Amino acid sequence: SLHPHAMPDMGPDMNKVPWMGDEQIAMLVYPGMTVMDLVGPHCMFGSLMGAKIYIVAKSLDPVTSDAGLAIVPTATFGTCPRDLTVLFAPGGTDGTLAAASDAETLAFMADRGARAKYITSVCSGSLILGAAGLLKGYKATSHWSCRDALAGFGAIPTEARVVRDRNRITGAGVTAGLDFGLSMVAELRDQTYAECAQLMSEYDPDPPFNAGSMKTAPAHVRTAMIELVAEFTKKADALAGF
Amino acid sequence: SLHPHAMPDMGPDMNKVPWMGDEQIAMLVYPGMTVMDLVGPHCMFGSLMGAKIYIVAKSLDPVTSDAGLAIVPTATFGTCPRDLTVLFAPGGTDGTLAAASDAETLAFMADRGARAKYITSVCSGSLILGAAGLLKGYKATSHWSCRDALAGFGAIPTEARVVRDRNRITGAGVTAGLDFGLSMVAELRDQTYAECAQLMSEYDPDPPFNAGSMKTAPAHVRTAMIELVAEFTKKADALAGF
Repeated sequence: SLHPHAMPDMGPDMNKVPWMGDEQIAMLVYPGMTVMDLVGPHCMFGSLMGAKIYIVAKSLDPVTSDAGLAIVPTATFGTCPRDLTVLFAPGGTDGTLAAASDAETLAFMADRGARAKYITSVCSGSLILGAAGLLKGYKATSHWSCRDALAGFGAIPTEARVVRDRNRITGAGVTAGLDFGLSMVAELRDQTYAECAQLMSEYDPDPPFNAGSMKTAPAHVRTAMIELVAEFTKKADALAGF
Repeated sequence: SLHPHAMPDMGPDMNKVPWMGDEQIAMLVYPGMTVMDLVGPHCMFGSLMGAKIYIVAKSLDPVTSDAGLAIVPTATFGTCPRDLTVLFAPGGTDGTLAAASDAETLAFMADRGARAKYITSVCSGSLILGAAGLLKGYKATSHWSCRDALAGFGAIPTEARVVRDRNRITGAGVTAGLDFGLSMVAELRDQTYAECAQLMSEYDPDPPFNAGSMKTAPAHVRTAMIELVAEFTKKADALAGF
C-alpha cells in the first residue's frame, strides 16, 4: 500500500463525498457468459475505493465467454464471503441456461441471496436469480429475448432498462449493465462519486446507429433478431416452467 | 461444428447482408489495462460470424486489469498472425505507460501495424499506437487525460469520441469503445449487420447522470478529476517526449 499514499486535493467542494467504502461484491461467472454483461458493471463497481470484488465460479478454472474470452475466477462458492453488499449475475445464452439449471450454482445463489444487501443481475442473468428463488414477487427486467420467462419464477416482468424493486436491482440486455452500474455506484456512495466515475469512463455514448431498442430498430432487423433468438426464448420459457 | 448447422430464416430482406466473414483480429492485453477498454470492442468484434479474435500478450500468463479482473491471453507476439484485418490496443494508466515503454511490445505493434488493414485503439491505447510509430501524421483521439500527449508521437490530437483517418480508427476514453466497436462492425460488414448487433446488445444507453463529458459534468467534478489524473497526464506527456 505504499501507493496510494494520500488522495490528491479533490477541491474544497469534495470534502463530504464518501470516497472510501468497504463493500463486499460477489460477481458470478460461468462458461458461456456474455462477458460484456460482467464487465459493464465491473467497470463501475471497480471504481469504488475500498470495495472488494470477488469473481465467483464453481471452481477456479478459467471460464470462457460466449465469444471466447477467458476470465480467471478469484473465488469459488466455498470461498466467497457469506454476507455480501452485492450479489450479481451476468447473462448469456446456453451457458446461462446451464448455470440456471446447475444445483450447486443455484444453492450458492440462494444462500448468498438470503443475506445480500443487494441482489442484482444484468441481461439474462435474471433467469439465474429467478431460478434461485430470488425474484418471488419482485419486478425485474432481462434481455428482451427472455424477459417474459421471468414470470415463471414468480417475478413481474418489467420493460425498463434498469428496474429496482426493494433490494432487487436488474438491468436489461448486455450494454444496459453500464447504466445499472452507474446507478449502483450512486446508490452505494453518492451522486457526486458516480459523476466522477462517469467522467473518468467518459460515459456519454453516441451510438452510430439507432437500432438499440425494439422500438427504433428497423422492422427487418427486429424480425430477424426475434427469429435468431427463438431457440433461446423457448428454452428460457421451458426453464421457467412454461 | 455440429452447431451451428444452418442460420434460422432471417427473412426475405436479409439475403444480401454479409453474415459470414473471415477477419483476423488481434487485441493486445497487458497487466494494468482497463478491462472495459478491451471488452466494449470485444463485445462488438465478437458479433462477427467467421471472424477469429486473438487476445495477444507478451506471454500466455493471465494478465490482471487495473481493477483486478484477470484475462487469459490466447496468443503471444510470436504466435499472433503476421497479417491482420485489425490490430487493436486498449488503455489504462500505469499499465499502459509500461506497455508503451516495453521494447518487445512496441516491436510487435510496429511490425503488425505495418501490414494490418486497420490500426485501432480505445482510450489511452492510442499512446501505445503512437509510441509504436503508428500515428505519424494521423488524427487520433484518446482518453481526455492524455489526448494532447499524442502530438509527441507525430499524431494530430482530435477531440471526438471516435476518430478515423485513413486506416487509423481510434476511440476516446473507456466506454467510447462501444461506439468505436459498432462503427467497426458496419465498416467490416454493413450497417444492417451492425444494427442487428446493436439490437442484440440492446445498445440504447440511458445514463442516469450527465457527467460523461468535460462539457456537461459539474465544474467541481471536472476540477476534481483533472487533479486526480494529473500524475498520469504528466507521465503521458513525458512518454511522448515533452
